[PDB]
Amino acid sequence: MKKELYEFYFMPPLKQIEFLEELVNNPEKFKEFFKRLKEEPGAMELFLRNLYLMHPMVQIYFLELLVENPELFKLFFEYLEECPGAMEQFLLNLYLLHPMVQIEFLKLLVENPELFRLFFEYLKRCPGALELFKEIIELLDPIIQKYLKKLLEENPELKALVKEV
Amino acid sequence: MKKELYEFYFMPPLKQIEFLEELVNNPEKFKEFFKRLKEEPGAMELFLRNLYLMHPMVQIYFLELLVENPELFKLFFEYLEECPGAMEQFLLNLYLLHPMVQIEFLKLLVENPELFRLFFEYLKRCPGALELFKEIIELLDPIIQKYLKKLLEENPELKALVKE
Amino acid sequence: MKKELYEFYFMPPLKQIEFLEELVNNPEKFKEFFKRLKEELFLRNLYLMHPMVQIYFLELLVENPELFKLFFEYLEECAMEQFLLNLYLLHPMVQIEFLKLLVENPELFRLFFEYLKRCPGALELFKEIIELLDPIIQKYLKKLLEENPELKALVKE
Amino acid sequence: MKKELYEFYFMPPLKQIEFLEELVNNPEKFKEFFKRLKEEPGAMELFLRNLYLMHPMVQIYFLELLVENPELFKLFFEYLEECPGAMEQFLLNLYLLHPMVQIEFLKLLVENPELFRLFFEYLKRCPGALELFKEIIELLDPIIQKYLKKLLEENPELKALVKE
Repeated sequence: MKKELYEFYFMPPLKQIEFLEELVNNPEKFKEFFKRLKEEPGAMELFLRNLYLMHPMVQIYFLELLVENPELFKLFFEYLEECPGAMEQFLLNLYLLHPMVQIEFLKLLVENPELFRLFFEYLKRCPGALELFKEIIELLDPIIQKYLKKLLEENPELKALVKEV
Repeated sequence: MKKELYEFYFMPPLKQIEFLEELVNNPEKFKEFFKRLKEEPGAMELFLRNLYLMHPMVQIYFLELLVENPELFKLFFEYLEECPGAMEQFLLNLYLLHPMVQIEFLKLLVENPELFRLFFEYLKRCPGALELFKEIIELLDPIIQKYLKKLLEENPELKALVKE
Repeated sequence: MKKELYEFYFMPPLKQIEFLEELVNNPEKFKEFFKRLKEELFLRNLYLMHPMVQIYFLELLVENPELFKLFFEYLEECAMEQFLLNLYLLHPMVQIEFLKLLVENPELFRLFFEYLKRCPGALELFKEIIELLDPIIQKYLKKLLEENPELKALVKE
Repeated sequence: MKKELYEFYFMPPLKQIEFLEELVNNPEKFKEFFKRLKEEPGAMELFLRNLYLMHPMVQIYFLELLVENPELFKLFFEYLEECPGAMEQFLLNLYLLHPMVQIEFLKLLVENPELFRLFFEYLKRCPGALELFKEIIELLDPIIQKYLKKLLEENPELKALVKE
């Protein structure tokens, strides 16, 4: 994926929405596109950057599809986990996300504790970045910290999974 | 319902305003739209979040149309009360709304005080909700507070009804 | 009148600039059409428009000086508080340029203060806006006040 | 030229990228683009503001083009060196840049440390500027400062280059 990443970024949002749906609806091309970005040096950082510089609803739609297909949230995170720098960009974007996009990613993680448990597990799997996701959550707008605290308090083990160390 | 709402979001804002004006000017389509959202899982919250992520002027014009047609502002917020978590979603948007949109929304509410009281009445009906709004009042830039002060000093009873 | 202001907003930005450019170039269009508004929503729509549209509309007032007076003439007639508030809520680049245009055209700067000095307004209102600012903007504002040593004394007065 | 600069801004964002991609390759147009801006009084400040208000990808891709062609990253900065304030406008933009664009600019400097030192040598040349960039970096978002420190662990040399 040397090029296309910019071309696909400048594809119309309705085509980006449709492309991401077909990519998620069938694991075909899903594995290819993320493997091409995985094998290419740093191209996984660009995709996340492109994905997280895209229109906000394109990012929300991808998160909703990853929840609807939990197996692909595994494969999407499995590629992000191995390649270097891809885990840091995902975290960096979390703070730089629009708070409505933040609350939707936090709402989907709470409703999917298995994906939430997968999300935190991969954070421990990546060298470091434990402090990063910590500081990103601590250094955030207060109502997000309030809302996240209330959602985690509904399931204390999910709260205990946030407490960690 | 995803096709109904998500396409409505991605459609051009001027076409959305055309639909919003058609939905408002016809009160029964307004009733139908929000009654259709109640049975569907979180369709109100989805439609709200879509409305919250839309263009600011569309949100503003939607607020104006609800002011010019008062009964629908009642229906919109009474449907919000019926839908669990909708008022929580609305107050969260007000905190995350662009400060200019917050001022226009506040000015329209103070100008039509019955809509301002009806705004609070449904917030208290929900499990919690009202407590969130009081914390949202704290976290805002000063020009919101100062411009709130100019209007609310001319009618301190509204500022009184806020603390009540 | 609502459609005119909303249609002018939702038009493509390049056409909005071309709409304002000839409207400002022809003095009758800037003088009479703005008088039809007299017969806040336009300011908000302008200040919710694309930054380039806001930048060029402010620059067009510099390119044609007499119409910047008229622009502030009608606003001062009835609205001033809305213009002062929109300044604080303006995008930082839009704000810097507006203050930079006043220093580039000092007669518009004095005219900006003069219309604000009408009634005991902006004596404290425009005072707060300067103090409630991020530091890096103030540095550029202060360094630009050095060019034109004359303007330094007028701001303190 | 003011029509030409505004035509470049309001050109479609994909068009702006294709124009900048070609302009970098051939120096003849590249030198013409900044020579015609420098012969005008203060037009370099205008084009910068235009570039600094363009789409984030347009701003990012222009920096990447200068990174892919390191000699022209010196030239584009050499042309800004001629007039004062354009450096300050470049620094003012860096603070006012979207946080992902500030990271992208710093990340390109980390991936090409020689261009980092190239850009940093220019800052000490302008009056202040090095003092202003000192203020900018210490007044950024915390995670932007945090991730910068992690980039200092990847390149501790840059810490010594900063001390100068």
